[PDB]
Amino acid sequence: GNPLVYLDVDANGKPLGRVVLELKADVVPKTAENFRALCTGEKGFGYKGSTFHRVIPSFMCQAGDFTNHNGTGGKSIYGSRFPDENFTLKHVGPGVLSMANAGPNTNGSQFFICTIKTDWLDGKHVVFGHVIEGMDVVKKIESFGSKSGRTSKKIVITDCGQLS
Ligand SMILES: CCOC(=O)CNC(=O)NCc1cccc(-c2ccncc2N)c1
Ligand SMILES: [K+]
Repeated sequence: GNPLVYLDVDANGKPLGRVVLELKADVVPKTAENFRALCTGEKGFGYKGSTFHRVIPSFMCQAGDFTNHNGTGGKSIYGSRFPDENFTLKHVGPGVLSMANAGPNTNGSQFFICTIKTDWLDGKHVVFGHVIEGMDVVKKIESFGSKSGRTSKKIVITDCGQLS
């Protein structure tokens, strides 16, 4: 079935705990597979050692720019970008896992975890999973954000991978 993956996150080198995510390979197989492989690092690149670079309280926590660490970089396992797979899954509340983008058909590696319902993003960002465990960890990350998106501590995915 659907991959279960994890992200172990610290703040200025101090551990905050584990976020566990289900990836909806049953609905968005290509988008799910991208994220799964970037978690395991099996392609020779991925999320381990990269940051949450944009975190906005009462909105979302954004990560996945593992090349430039600021929203301008990242890439997929397929190439620099890939199409919007479908918009079947909606931004229904906190804990939704969704692709960041720069417009239609610009998915790379950047993603976000929602800390509120973000339904104004429906049909524009490809939702591909949700938090199974560690919404308290997400809330810790959210606490180091700001209204600008800048983080007040360096928030690092110290490890990541696939549980099943
Ligand atoms: C709530 C989520 O909000 C957003 O998605 C706001 N947008 C955003 O953060 N865009 C940066 C970005 C996001 C994703 C991919 C790129 C990209 C960069 C350079 N070359 C190719 C690319 N595919 C850039
Ligand atoms: K706002």
